[PDB]
Amino acid sequence: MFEARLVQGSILKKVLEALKDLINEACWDISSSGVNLQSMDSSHVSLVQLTLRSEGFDTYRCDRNLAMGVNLTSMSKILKCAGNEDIITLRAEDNADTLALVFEAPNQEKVSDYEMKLMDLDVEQLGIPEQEYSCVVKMPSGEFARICRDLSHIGDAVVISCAKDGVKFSASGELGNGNIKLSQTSNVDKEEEAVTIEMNEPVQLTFALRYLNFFTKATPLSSTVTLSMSADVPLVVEYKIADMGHLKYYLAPKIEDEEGS
Amino acid sequence: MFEARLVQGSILKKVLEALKDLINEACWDISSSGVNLQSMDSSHVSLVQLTLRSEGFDTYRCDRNLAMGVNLTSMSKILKCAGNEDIITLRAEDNADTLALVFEAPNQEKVSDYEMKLMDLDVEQLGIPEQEYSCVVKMPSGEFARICRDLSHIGDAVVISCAKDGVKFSASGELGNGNIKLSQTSNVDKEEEAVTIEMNEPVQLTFALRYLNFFTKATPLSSTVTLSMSADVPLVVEYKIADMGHLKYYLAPKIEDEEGS
Amino acid sequence: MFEARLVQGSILKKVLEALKDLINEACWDISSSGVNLQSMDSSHVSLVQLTLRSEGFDTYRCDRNLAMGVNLTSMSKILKCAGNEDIITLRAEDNADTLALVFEAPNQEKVSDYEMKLMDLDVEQLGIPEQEYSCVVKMPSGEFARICRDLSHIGDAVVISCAKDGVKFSASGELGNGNIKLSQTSNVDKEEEAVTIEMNEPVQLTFALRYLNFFTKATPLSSTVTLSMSADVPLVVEYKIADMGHLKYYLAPKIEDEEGS
DNA sequence: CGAATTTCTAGACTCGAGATCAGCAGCTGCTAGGTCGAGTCTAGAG
DNA sequence: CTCTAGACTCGACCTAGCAGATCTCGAGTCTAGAAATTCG
Repeated sequence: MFEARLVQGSILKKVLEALKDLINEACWDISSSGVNLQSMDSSHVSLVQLTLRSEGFDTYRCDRNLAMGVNLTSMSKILKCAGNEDIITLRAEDNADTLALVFEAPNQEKVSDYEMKLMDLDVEQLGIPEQEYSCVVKMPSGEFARICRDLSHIGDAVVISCAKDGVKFSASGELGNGNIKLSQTSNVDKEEEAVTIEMNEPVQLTFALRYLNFFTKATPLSSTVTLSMSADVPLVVEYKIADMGHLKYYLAPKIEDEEGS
Repeated sequence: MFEARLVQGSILKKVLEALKDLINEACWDISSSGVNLQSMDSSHVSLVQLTLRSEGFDTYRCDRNLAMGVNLTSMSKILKCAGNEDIITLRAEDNADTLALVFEAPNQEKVSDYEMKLMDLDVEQLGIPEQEYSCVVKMPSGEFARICRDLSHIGDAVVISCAKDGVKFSASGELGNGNIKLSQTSNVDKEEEAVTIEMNEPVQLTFALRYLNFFTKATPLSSTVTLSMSADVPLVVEYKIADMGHLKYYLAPKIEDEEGS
Repeated sequence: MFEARLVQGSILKKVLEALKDLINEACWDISSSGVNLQSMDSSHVSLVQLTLRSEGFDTYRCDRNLAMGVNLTSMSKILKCAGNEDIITLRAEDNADTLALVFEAPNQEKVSDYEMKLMDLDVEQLGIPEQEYSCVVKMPSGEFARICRDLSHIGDAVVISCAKDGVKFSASGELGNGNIKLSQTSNVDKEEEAVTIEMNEPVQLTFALRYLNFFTKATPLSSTVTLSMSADVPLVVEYKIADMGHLKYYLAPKIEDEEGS
């Protein structure tokens, strides 16, 4: 039997907002120790993983692990209506093909009741292999969002250069080219200002800007975003949702020969 | 000869903002007791009644009771150019020639003025009957607006029942079914953020959500709003215009088709 | 080599988004006195002249005076990426046809470097016959912007007949007519609201308000319009660039003989 | 600092013009119109 | 009186569509979402 009580409904609001456009349908896996979400893009290049644990949840109970197939557009539409301060009372009736959602109120005089129809999908599991990443960078989410948004205007692809003098983003296009660079900040002890960089070997890659723009939408979830990559491996973008879990992104680097044509 | 000083022109601004998207023509019955307006919708489904009291205006005088037909869409278009805190002394000539507007400024430093023509139209008078209603509910207007706007995401008809503990706002859209119940609380000392119902006999009806969304456009007029309905009786929505008067909204319930057969 | 270091990049941003919708290519003149710009419009109706005195720059140097051709729409887009409080370092080097732009964070933590390509153009000298003016007014920019925007609703031709007691911004249209009148007041302690007018000869003309809508975009630069007007002379409105200089705007009044057919 | 307000922007919708297409008739000769190059008139200087 | 250079005229010369249905496309309009602003 599945029940779930959450205090900060804004967390679910932000999660569904971030996941709304990149993915439309997903297999909502549920465990007895937490919630796991892993699906894939229609264009089949980007991979998303979610790790909503159970301890952070106010009330968690799952007798048997299930797997719900649910339209993410419907979840976003429903969840946006509820306010950003209510109480989430997620509950799934066993084999009922329906997920029950209940919204309370801080003053406890108005409650919400919504029912929506599950959609049966094909469960596809892809065990992600782990490996070291040469360049590891953590830096404030807002600056990253602004950087990606600005570089969107100029061109279409970005050349990350994890140079030891500070990361130097670079773009190009028929309207000229630009390159924004930062510096390793050590004096400021504030985490919301850290530009901490981990260096193993200089690297250089390339990624489509539109997918990075899509990825940056999860900014309200947290202030700090971590980057990691290495030679010819998919990009790692990490978001930390307080303590109930972490949200990750995976983007496959472009090929240099794609610039030739 | 007609004159009417309106110190709070914003009230009439919002009034025309509300009525604009429903009925495009109206014959304005003017009397020494005040200004009257009654017009029935284009689709012949809903009726709109408006009442203005003479004593509310700072200055108001009507030698002979008047009636003019005038477009409201252009009226609203020119009103949208007015400031939110202007002073209006709406005046019209004794001869049925045109319409005069006396736009002003709070600092008495600049004055605007517009001229509009009038078109004679049929004075189609329909006898409104006066009957009591089994169920009458008062409830904060913002909550009603939010409820209707949210339910618009689901379907086109909402089942409503004046329940023992409150109301039964619910709709069954193709995507799913959602229920919203309002706890009938009267222990609240301040009546503005409170709900109250007279319960006479159980009722159950349904309406059109698009028409409700159009109905709720007048939300900033007042904090409260009164609903009234009975068996096969058209639904009554009343908006209190501060001390100017009341705005009344009419909608017959959706006829229950013999879809069961 | 040409260098320009404007501390208040907001100024350049504002002038650029003001001119973006009127000129697609304009020659740029530099001088030890300062930068100059004069460019007649695309539709061959209005003229735009801009003064950029070098004394206003925190740092300026120009060995020899060149004439560069620069697009503007691309400049508007590229400068949109600039922040609101950054230090522009506009620089063109030697005979290279590339324009260098450098943005620095106020906290000097995010160093943005850009690049623009210029193209050669015809440098056409166009004489401006200076003369005296009959209807010359000084009046707050926001009021003029609001008036023109509101009158855009009424129609497409205004007729100012500058009044002995103020102005006569009257206009008409198929819907009707509207004559906003502003009383001339000089009993203002501060100069931010004065509407002082010099009146010597009667005057009245006609102009197109689409050009006026393009015309008023420069509102954020200052707050004191210095509109001047005289017998059958092209219309002139000037905005003061804080203390650096001025931006003059030129449009010939529409000939009423062309309204015969 | 949070929320309401206002403003802006971008995407969906509609309309008018331009292009394309599947089929026909059985014809290409005529009409409008634009260009262009050469003949020729005329004014000023020798 | 005659030679010569520029503008006007005339003749020559060329050339594009031939008929309806069907998309297609580009420009204009509206609205909803976003973002900036401001005030208590």
